[PDB]
Amino acid sequence: MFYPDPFDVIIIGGGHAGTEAAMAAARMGQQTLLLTHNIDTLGQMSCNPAIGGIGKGHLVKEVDALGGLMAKAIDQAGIQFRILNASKGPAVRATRAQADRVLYRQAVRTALENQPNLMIFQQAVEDLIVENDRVVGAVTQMGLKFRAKAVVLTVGTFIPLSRRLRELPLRVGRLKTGTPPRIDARTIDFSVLAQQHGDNPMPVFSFMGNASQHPQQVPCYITHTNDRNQHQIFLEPEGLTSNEIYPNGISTSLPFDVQMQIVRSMQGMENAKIVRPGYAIEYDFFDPRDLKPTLESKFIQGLFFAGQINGTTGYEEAAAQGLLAGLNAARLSADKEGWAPARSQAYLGVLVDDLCTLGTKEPYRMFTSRAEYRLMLREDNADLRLTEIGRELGLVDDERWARFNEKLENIERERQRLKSTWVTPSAEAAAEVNAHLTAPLSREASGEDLLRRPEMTYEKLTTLTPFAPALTDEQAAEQVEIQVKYEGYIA
Amino acid sequence: MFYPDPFDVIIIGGGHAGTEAAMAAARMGQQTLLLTHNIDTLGQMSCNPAIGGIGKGHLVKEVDALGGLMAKAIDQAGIQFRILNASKGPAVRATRAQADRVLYRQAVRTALENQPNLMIFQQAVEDLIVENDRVVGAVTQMGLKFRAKAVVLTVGTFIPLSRRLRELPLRVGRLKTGTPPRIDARTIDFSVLAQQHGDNPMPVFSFMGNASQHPQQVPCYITHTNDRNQHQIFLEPEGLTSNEIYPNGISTSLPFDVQMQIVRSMQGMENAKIVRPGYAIEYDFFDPRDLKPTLESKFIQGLFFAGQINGTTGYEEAAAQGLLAGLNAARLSADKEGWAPARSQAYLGVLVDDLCTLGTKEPYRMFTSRAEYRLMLREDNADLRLTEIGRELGLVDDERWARFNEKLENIERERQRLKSTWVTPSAEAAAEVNAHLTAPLSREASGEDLLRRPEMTYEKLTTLTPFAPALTDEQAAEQVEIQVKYEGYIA
Repeated sequence: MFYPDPFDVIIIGGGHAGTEAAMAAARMGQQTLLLTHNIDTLGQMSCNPAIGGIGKGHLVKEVDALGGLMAKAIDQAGIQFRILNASKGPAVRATRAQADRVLYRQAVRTALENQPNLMIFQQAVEDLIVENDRVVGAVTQMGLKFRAKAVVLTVGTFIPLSRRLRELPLRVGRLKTGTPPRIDARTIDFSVLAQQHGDNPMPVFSFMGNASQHPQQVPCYITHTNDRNQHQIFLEPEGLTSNEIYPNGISTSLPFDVQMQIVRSMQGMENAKIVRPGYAIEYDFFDPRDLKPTLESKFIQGLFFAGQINGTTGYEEAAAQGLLAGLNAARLSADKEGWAPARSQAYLGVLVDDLCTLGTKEPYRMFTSRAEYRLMLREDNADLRLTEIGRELGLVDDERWARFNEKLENIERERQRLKSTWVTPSAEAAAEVNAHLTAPLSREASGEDLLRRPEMTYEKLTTLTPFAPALTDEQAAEQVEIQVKYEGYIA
Repeated sequence: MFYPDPFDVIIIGGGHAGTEAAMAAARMGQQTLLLTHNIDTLGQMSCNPAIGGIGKGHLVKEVDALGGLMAKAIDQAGIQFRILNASKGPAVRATRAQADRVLYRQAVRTALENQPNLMIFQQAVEDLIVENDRVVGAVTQMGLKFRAKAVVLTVGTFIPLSRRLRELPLRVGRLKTGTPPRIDARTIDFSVLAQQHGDNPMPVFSFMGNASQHPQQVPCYITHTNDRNQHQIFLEPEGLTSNEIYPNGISTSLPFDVQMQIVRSMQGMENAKIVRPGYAIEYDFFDPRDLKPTLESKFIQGLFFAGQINGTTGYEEAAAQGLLAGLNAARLSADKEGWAPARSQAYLGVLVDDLCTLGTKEPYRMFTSRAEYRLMLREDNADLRLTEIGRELGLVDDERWARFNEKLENIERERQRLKSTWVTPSAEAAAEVNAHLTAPLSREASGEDLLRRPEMTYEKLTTLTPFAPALTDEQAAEQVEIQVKYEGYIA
């Protein structure tokens, strides 16, 4: 039994990568069907309830800059927000946030349910359907068939689907992956534990969006065995209306036997009780070397792979692949050719190149070879290098495309204004200038020229009388400040 | 592998009956373990997103009056609240409400997670563990064993568990049960459809709780094929943050083939798309005639059955059994004897007697044989006949037990006050009295005596000058009014 309407794009699984690949093809214009196991569990986080951190944050920001969901999603869902290495410089900072599981689930389901051009249907799968080497739709478990011009596969594979794939010279793999126990926050003594709060002012994951979006903030809690430099295990709350604690740090692979000791032998957690047991699922995947730069199979035409089937664990890594697969699966149906960001452009750049060639994600320490690329690929400038390319190809609406150009203006203007507004050995303004400047002034310099001074911050500089009102576009301000201050390096 | 702490009461499944049987044993005092498949899906409503209606409402109110969750739960979750037959008299009224699926889920999970003496653990089951005929705990799928003094089984059975039960002369059964499709509210035209709102002032399911608890109200929508007395199919919203529509009325058992026609051939729903397909699951159960009045198996001692395993479909029917099984499983561990309400006391009364003897739920038209019992077992007086018996045995806390006696006072007092406050052929107050009284007054009568008049309402009566301020306990007022007015019948 076929199905009434034909689809351009089918997405199978829709987990983390799927969801993103869906929202992708949809806002592209194209008419997309998301098929899934279960729609009550979209945006479920099975591992760590968190978005961000080293390298992860980079990949997120990038997705948002191409208009995906995750950033917005976490902005709605994050009960704790942190910039890693606020201490150090722009190239080295990384945003990470704690997630209220349920609120994230809420947020992810909604945006999808209300996505123009995407239709969503709650069924398993049996196999897919190929015009001998060029795929044309898929067949659900219940026997219902949907036709399409392009497909995207994610979670689900591991039987008729399975055997079909092995009928090809696809290198199969193996993955050990599992999660810690989970603890009844009611049976934990928190008073005896230290606590971790969030940076303040709150960071904000989307280039769009802001702090008013975030729900109520909450702290994590530090604990360890029984500061002599011990091994600290972070206790994260699963959400605002949960009593479950994800104990970050304690071992994934473990019998329940020990599982209850390793947790009870911890400060405050003497008589803790353990609500979900920990475990490990090994699942096999396929080797990504059999995938075009655009994540289209080198074997079957029209098929794109993203997420678990590529051996990556990690929401952010899935999310990124999703988007990419999505937008190309989209471009295939429009009978145009797919896109693949080059290593110099983004993390998603390397992530896919890596996977295509290497067949795997190389560690983050290695994503940027020199020092310029570490600065030029920082997280807080994805929009400026990515957004437009996305706009140029459908991803990125008007709301965002207007916000982009707004701030693209404010940077252009301010820079130019600061290049032009000079203050001389006493323009008799030099009195209050030297109050916050290290070495005495004179050489007769423009705002730009003494912004480049290590003592000077755009925010402070501008409180000074000759340098006009500051910009009230704080995103742009930061980009202006670091543009003069650290593209002094690229000079 | 055994488990550290011993339990008094284990609950298996915890679905609708389970959940109630859990909250039950917990607040009883006893130390309870809820085991389940999945804790992300507690209080999931698989069928109609609704609580209440004919007979159902009766069973709910009763549960709440014994201190269970459902009433409170729906009070937090109901987007539409209605009293069926507001038109007619007290004995015939029934409350029904529409549920925001997710908010109900939220509400049910929370109360449990924060229930003293109940501990909850997310694991399947393999079998249970019996001291040859007297059960002493159960064994989870992962091999972990928990010991207990009493157990309660619900959803889950249908393999080692299954074979064990058939090793007994247990009459097995069969059940055809399924649900309609489910429709993308975005692809439905509502403008062309009429709409159904809720009674106003809003009813309120708990004897505790009130209208401020209820979330935002929303309407259902009426539609039919293509008012010549047609067969009307109600379109219910699944929730406030969902796009899914449960089409009440359209056939459960059906191929997807027809499924898309029967729905599209409807007003406003021409090009409707169908988000979850409909289906039917047949599952076998056991015959309830092998169960004591207290839902303890006549075979294996300590085991109690409630819900699906008894062949009942219906949340409210499960909920009621749960409570009952719960409180007795509780009483077994305290080495006291279990309780079973008699037919004259409550619906739960008949429901269990029926199931024990008949082996099934007889239709509601038959729950009350005469006419007095229909009035004496109305829904809006469960507390007065049930609550105390529950208090007397652990169910029912102080908060509720104080509210009970508060209103038990206000009825006692007011009645007595109205019996005592007489107004005579002109106490020169008789002027404005006859303004709203049908036949001219005089005979010299007490408030009670002219409340018994069909034209007179407690609310109106009391606006009259000799009859003091009304009672500001509206629950009590209603009970006072109907006590004089309809226990004129029982006289």
